[PDB]
This record gives sequence, structure tokens and C-alpha cells, in this order.
Amino acid sequence: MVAFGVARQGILRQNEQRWRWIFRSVIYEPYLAMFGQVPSDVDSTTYDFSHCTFSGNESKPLCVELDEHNLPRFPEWITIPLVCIYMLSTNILLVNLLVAMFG
Amino acid sequence: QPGVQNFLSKQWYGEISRDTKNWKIILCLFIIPLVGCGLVSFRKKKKLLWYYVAFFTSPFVVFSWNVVFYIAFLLLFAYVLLMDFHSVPHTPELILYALVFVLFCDEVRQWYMNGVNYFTDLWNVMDTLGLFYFIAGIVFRLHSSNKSSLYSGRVIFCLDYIIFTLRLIHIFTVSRNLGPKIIMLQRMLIDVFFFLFLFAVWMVAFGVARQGILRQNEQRWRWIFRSVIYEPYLAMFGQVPSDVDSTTYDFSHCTFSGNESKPLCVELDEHNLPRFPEWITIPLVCIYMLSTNILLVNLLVAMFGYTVGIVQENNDQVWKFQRYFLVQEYCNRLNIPFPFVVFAYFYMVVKK
Amino acid sequence: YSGRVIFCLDYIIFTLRLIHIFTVSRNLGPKIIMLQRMLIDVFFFLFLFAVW
Amino acid sequence: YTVGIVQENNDQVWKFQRYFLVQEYCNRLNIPFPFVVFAYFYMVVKK
Ligand SMILES: CC(C)CCC[C@@H](C)[C@H]1CC[C@H]2[C@@H]3CC=C4C[C@@H](OC(=O)CCC(=O)O)CC[C@]4(C)[C@H]3CC[C@]12C
Ligand SMILES: CC(C)CCC[C@@H](C)[C@H]1CC[C@H]2[C@@H]3CC=C4C[C@@H](OC(=O)CCC(=O)O)CC[C@]4(C)[C@H]3CC[C@]12C
Ligand SMILES: CC(C)CCC[C@@H](C)[C@H]1CC[C@H]2[C@@H]3CC=C4C[C@@H](OC(=O)CCC(=O)O)CC[C@]4(C)[C@H]3CC[C@]12C
Ligand SMILES: CC(C)CCC[C@@H](C)[C@H]1CC[C@H]2[C@@H]3CC=C4C[C@@H](OC(=O)CCC(=O)O)CC[C@]4(C)[C@H]3CC[C@]12C
Ligand SMILES: CC(C)CCC[C@@H](C)[C@H]1CC[C@H]2[C@@H]3CC=C4C[C@@H](OC(=O)CCC(=O)O)CC[C@]4(C)[C@H]3CC[C@]12C
Ligand SMILES: CC(C)CCC[C@@H](C)[C@H]1CC[C@H]2[C@@H]3CC=C4C[C@@H](OC(=O)CCC(=O)O)CC[C@]4(C)[C@H]3CC[C@]12C
Ligand SMILES: CC(C)CCC[C@@H](C)[C@H]1CC[C@H]2[C@@H]3CC=C4C[C@@H](OC(=O)CCC(=O)O)CC[C@]4(C)[C@H]3CC[C@]12C
Ligand SMILES: CC(C)CCC[C@@H](C)[C@H]1CC[C@H]2[C@@H]3CC=C4C[C@@H](OC(=O)CCC(=O)O)CC[C@]4(C)[C@H]3CC[C@]12C
Repeated sequence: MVAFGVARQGILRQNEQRWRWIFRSVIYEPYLAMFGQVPSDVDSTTYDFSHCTFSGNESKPLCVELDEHNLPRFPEWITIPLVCIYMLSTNILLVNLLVAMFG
Repeated sequence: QPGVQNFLSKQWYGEISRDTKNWKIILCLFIIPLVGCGLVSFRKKKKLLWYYVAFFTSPFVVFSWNVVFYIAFLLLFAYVLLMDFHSVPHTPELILYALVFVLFCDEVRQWYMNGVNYFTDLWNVMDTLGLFYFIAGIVFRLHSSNKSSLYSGRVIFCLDYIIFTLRLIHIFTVSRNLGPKIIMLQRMLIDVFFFLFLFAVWMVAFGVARQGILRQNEQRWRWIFRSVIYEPYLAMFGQVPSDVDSTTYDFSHCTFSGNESKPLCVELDEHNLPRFPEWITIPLVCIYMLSTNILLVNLLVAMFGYTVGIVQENNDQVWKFQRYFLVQEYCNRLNIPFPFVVFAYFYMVVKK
Repeated sequence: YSGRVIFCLDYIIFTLRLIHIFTVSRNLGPKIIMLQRMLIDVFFFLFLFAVW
Repeated sequence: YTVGIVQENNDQVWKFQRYFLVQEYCNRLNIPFPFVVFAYFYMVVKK
């Protein structure tokens, strides 16, 4: 959880400077991903925006940094495999291992 | 056998008595003033100086101190990476560089002591890769004029952090409560590979068929691989593989031609209605979901149970054999604390 | 369109032969063989599920 | 339960199956698949 959350927060958003949302993104969402929902809907550029906040005026997550042309800068070909691997490692193998040890 | 284990334990605890409980010594570690008291019974071969010097030479305390230092380094790395990163590095980043430098010096010592047999171990390869990635990240980041280099260096550092963080599993294989369970993970690769093989076969078949019988002449590799592979894989944990198999809900997300970044539309007929039949698509998806989500996972659970039952008895002696190497390697070095080790080597070149 | 659908189903049929031709790996083959011995449990589960 | 019961017995069945593969492959002419078509081409000529 710690590894994936730190990496994902690092390669998407820049200089949050707010402990609340830092711990909300690093820990809470990956933990929630263990039972059901995919860890993040932000890894894909197809659906995004309208929930962003430039600066920290409002109570919403910090936005993904843009480029000279005002497009998302992060590449998907490293984010998507990362989340796939994390979900496969956590949701499936670990629970089944726990079941076996309990038995 | 018990004799060798007792010998190793006595060598590991150093001067300190083997009967002293662990929590007492840990608590004494945090607060130094209780070293000169009855907190811990040395039971080993003016008085205060000897009591203190012997305390900072046992490999147990050195290992605990190094663990604490590693955790602090990880915390600082995370804080710098995702909370303070600018074009021109600040003092915390310089401190991080110094810590990485001392770690690199320790790795150089490890290289010197051994030879090419050193690289046969997997964790050594991981550590070397992490160091090289850190160096590359520095090289990219020092280009302040161009912003893209800064972003690239940040990504490199994030991946290096991923690599570094996993070492906690390796360094905690000596707890005597978790280590035996960590060791057994090496014996479950074949079941995983078999499960992945079957899953991939089914995934490829279903994705190819579904893409073929719905959409025509995509001519875009991105969406081809997005539809053939990604969605069926995602279907394994939860969501139904596709919401497109049903004609009731569709449209408003289509794109005639490839002007936009959306999936290609389902081909229509003379009357401008969907052409694919549902009575073959729906059973196909039902069968795929039943085959993948349920049977395969339960089979994997059963195989894991059998393997654990078989190997539980044998795991313990392997764990002890591994424990021996740790004790020997730690006893070899000078046992100086990690942050202050750099000074020692400083004079080796002077003396050699 | 009908021919395209027929070819898609034929592709589905063809693809599964990889399971048969890989039963000689000496690491996966033994596990592939045992799948023949789990039909009755599946049928019983399906029977109860269908009734409910 | 079924896996635990049948794991011991599975191996000899696997070996028995392996035999058939080896025999069947040893029977043919062992020419590569893409170039096999030429061989049969002359069988009708020779038979
Ligand atoms: C790790 C294993 C066990 C899971 C199976 C692997 C697949 C889920 C991964 C492997 C490589 C991945 C692909 C690597 C690269 C791309 C291109 C990507 O699109 C882009 O990168 C757009 C580029 C841009 O930003 O302009 C869409 C996903 C795809 C097909 C990825 C989707 C998922 C794939 C097939
Ligand atoms: C902003 C983010 C990046 C902060 C990072 C959180 C850290 C405080 C986490 C990262 C790894 C965690 C550690 C992972 C493993 C362990 C060992 C664990 O103790 C044992 O497993 C041994 C028990 C025994 O054998 O008796 C106690 C928690 C600790 C230090 C965890 C506590 C908190 C740590 C240091
Ligand atoms: C916010 C952060 C700074 C709090 C985390 C504090 C850590 C430095 C503490 C929490 C749990 C502690 C660990 C709990 C148990 C053990 C095992 C202990 O002894 C052994 O390694 C086992 C030897 C044996 O069994 O014979 C050495 C210290 C260690 C890792 C302790 C060292 C310090 C740890 C990691
Ligand atoms: C195809 C490539 C480009 C994608 C990268 C995939 C990596 C994330 C995979 C490849 C090999 C994997 C590693 C293979 C072996 C192990 C050891 C495993 O822990 C143990 O088995 C401990 C055993 C022991 O202590 O002796 C934890 C995961 C790790 C690091 C695996 C985690 C993920 C790794 C690095
Ligand atoms: C494969 C087993 C283990 C799962 C249980 C089977 C049912 C989920 C399948 C079997 C046959 C299926 C039916 C076959 C045909 C149709 C008609 C179909 O509607 C149309 O075909 C409209 C025709 C048109 O396009 O004009 C709606 C679903 C239904 C009832 C299918 C829904 C699901 C059924 C009952
Ligand atoms: C656009 C789509 C249709 C492209 C299709 C993807 C192919 C590249 C996939 C289809 C089936 C896959 C194969 C299914 C089974 C295997 C065997 C597997 O190796 C083993 O299982 C044996 C290992 C051992 O016993 O030692 C390696 C991958 C491979 C060739 C898979 C790799 C990639 C293949 C050829
Ligand atoms: C993009 C595509 C073209 C890459 C896939 C390359 C395949 C042609 C490679 C990948 C894995 C290979 C396989 C890995 C392991 C084996 C088992 C090997 O020996 C056995 O069959 C076992 C015999 C025994 O155990 O005694 C024969 C080749 C095969 C299938 C290899 C043949 C070629 C394969 C399928
Ligand atoms: C009711 C009808 C019209 C729907 C079509 C359902 C098919 C998709 C089902 C019917 C029979 C099934 C097959 C029955 C047996 C097997 C073998 C099974 O693999 C093994 O058991 C290997 C055993 C060995 O190697 O000896 C994998 C699935 C397959 C092809 C099943 C997969 C799906 C099939 C073709």
C-alpha cells in the first residue's frame, strides 16, 4: 500500500502541501481497493477534470499538472500496468494465502 | 541441531545475556540513560565506560539502529519526492544525497569483499538497479532549464522508491515469527504461472471474438489492445467485461472514423440499427465470467492449501539455515553504527 | 457479416487447442490433467443454483 | 478435497499420456510442418 500510494501520488500531482489530502490519497484509496473498487479512476486520461482545484482554495484533490499545451503530462503506459499489478497482488493472492493458513 | 543454534544465538546476542527480554533492551535502546542501571542483565565477561562500550558493539543493537535509520531515510525520501520538489534542490535533498552516498559506500564494500558470486543473489541486483536509477534521476534532474527533464527525473525517483521500499520484506526475515512464513513464498510460483496461462488463453479468445463480431476495421493499435486485453482482464475482479453486449444502453460515446479518442462504433445496417445479435454475445460473456471469476480462483486456493500443508514441516530448518548467514555476515563487519561508518573507511585507504 | 461471425466462432474453437498441445511441459501438464475430475462438483453447484 | 485425494494418482496418468505423444510423433516422417505438403505430393505418385 505504502509503495503504490507514494509512487502514484508522486508521478501525478505536484507539491500538495496539505497533510489531510496527502494521507487521503496515499493510504485511504489503496486500502479501499482491497475489497472491490479499482484503486483510482485518475490513471486514465479519458475521464478527468471538473473536480480539480488549482491551489488549495477548495476542499478537493489537487489537480494533475499540465504542459505547455494544457494537456495532462503523465504517461499511461506506466500507470496502468502499475495499478494492474498492485490489484492482482493484493486482492487475490494474499486473501487466498490467508484462507490456506487459517485452514 | 540445538547446539549450533545455541552457539549462533550466543554469538548474535553478544555480551548481553540471552535471558534478557527483547522489549526491555529495545526500550533501553531508545533512552540511553538506562544503560547504567538494572534494566538489562549483561551476564558477560570505570565500570560505566565498559558497560557503555559493550552496548554499542552487539550486532543486535546495530541491526535495530540501521532499521530505524532506513525507515527515517524512507520517510525523508517520500516527503521530498511528493511534498517539496523544485528545479533547484534544497537542503533536505542534499541530506538525502549524503545518505545515498553512504549506502553506495557500503555497497562498494560488499562488492570488494565478494566477487562475481555476489551478483548471483537477487536482492543485490535489485539494490544495484536502484542505485543506478537514482544516479540517472539526479542526472536528469540537474537540467533546470528544461522542465521535461525535471518531470522525467521525478518519475525515475518514484520508480526507484518503489524498488527501495520492498527491501523491508528481506530485512525482516529474522523476526522468528514472520520469517518462516516469508520464506515459504518461494514455493508458490508454479501455481501462479499455471493460473496466468489459463487466464491469458481465455482472455485472448474472448477478447478477439468480441472485438471481431462487434466493430469493423479499427486500424488503431491503442484501442485494439485496450479492448482485446484490458477489459477482459479487468472483468476478473468485479465489473462485467462489457456493457456493449446489450443494445438497450449504447451510443452517445461512439465516434465515426477515428477523429476523437473514443472507441470505434458498432456497425449499423440499412435502417441504422445495431447489427450484432444478442443471443450469441450474452451467453459468451456469461460463460467467460463463470469460467474465469469463480472456478480458477477456487482452484488456486486449493492448490495453495495443499502446498502449504506439504511444505510447512520442512520450512523451519531452511529458515534456520538462512539465519546462520545473517549472523555470520553481521559478525564479520566492524559493527560501527551505520551513520558513523563512513569515517572508518576514510582511514582504510590511508592505512591501506 | 455472417461469414465474419462464423470465422470469429471458429477462432474461439481453434484458440483452445493450446491447452491440449501444452500438456507435455512437465510442469503444467500434470495440473492440466486433473481438470477432468471436477465435473460433478460443478454440475451439483449449477443444479442448486438453477433451482434457486 | 478432490485435489488432495487425486494429487498422488495424477502423476502416473500423466506419464501414461506422455507415452502416446512420443509414439505418435516418432511415427511420422518428422519433416517440418510447412514443408510437409511436398512429401505427400509424391505419395500419390508413388502409391
Ligand atoms: C501484468 C500482467 C499480469 C497483466 C496483463 C498485462 C496487460 C494488462 C498490460 C500489459 C501491457 C499493457 C499495455 C501497454 C501500453 C498501452 C497503450 C496505452 O495507450 C497509451 O499509452 C497512449 C499513449 C499516449 O499517452 O499518448 C493503453 C494501454 C496499453 C495497450 C496497455 C494496457 C494493458 C497492457 C496490455
Ligand atoms: C507519508 C508516508 C510515505 C509515510 C510512510 C509510513 C511509514 C511510517 C511506514 C512505512 C513502512 C512501515 C513499517 C513496515 C513494517 C513494520 C514492522 C512492524 O513490526 C513487525 O512486523 C515485527 C513484529 C515481530 O516480529 O515481533 C511494525 C510496523 C513497521 C515498522 C511499519 C510501521 C510504519 C512504516 C515505517
Ligand atoms: C514513526 C516511526 C518512527 C515509528 C516506528 C518505530 C520503529 C523504529 C520500531 C517499531 C517496531 C520496532 C521493531 C519491533 C521488533 C523488532 C525485532 C527485534 O529483534 C529481532 O530482530 C528478532 C531477533 C530474534 O528473534 O532473536 C529488533 C528490532 C525490531 C525490528 C524493532 C525495531 C524498531 C521498530 C521497527
Ligand atoms: C515486465 C517488467 C518490465 C515489469 C516489472 C515487474 C516487477 C514489478 C516484478 C518483476 C520481478 C518481481 C519480483 C520477483 C521476486 C520478488 C521477491 C518477493 O519476496 C520473496 O519472495 C521473499 C523470499 C525470500 O525472502 O527468500 C516479493 C516480490 C519480488 C520483489 C517480486 C515483485 C515485483 C517484481 C520486481
Ligand atoms: C451458460 C449457463 C451456465 C448460464 C445460464 C444460461 C442463461 C444465462 C442464458 C441461456 C440462453 C440465454 C437466452 C437466449 C436468448 C435470449 C433472447 C435475447 O433477446 C434477443 O435475442 C432479441 C432478438 C433481436 O435482436 O431482435 C435476450 C436474452 C435471452 C433470453 C438469453 C438470455 C440468457 C439465457 C437465458
Ligand atoms: C492481437 C492478439 C490476437 C495477439 C495474440 C497474443 C499472442 C502473442 C498470445 C496468444 C497466446 C499466447 C501464448 C499462450 C501460452 C504460452 C506458453 C507460455 O510458456 C509456458 O506456458 C510453458 C512454460 C514451461 O513449461 O516451462 C509462454 C507464453 C505463451 C507462448 C503465450 C504468449 C503470447 C501468446 C502467443
Ligand atoms: C511474439 C511471439 C512470437 C513470442 C513467443 C515465442 C514462442 C515461440 C516461444 C515463447 C515460449 C516458448 C516455449 C517455452 C517452453 C517450451 C517447452 C519445450 O520443451 C517441452 O515441450 C517440454 C519437454 C520436456 O519436458 O521434456 C518446447 C518449446 C516450448 C513450448 C518453447 C517453444 C517456443 C515458445 C512458445
Ligand atoms: C450449449 C452450447 C450450444 C454452448 C457452447 C458451450 C461450449 C463453449 C462448451 C461446450 C463443451 C465445452 C468444453 C468441454 C471440455 C473441455 C476441455 C477443457 O480442458 C480439459 O479438460 C483438458 C483435459 C485433458 O487435457 O485431458 C477446456 C474446456 C473444454 C474445451 C470445454 C470448453 C467450452 C465448451 C466447448
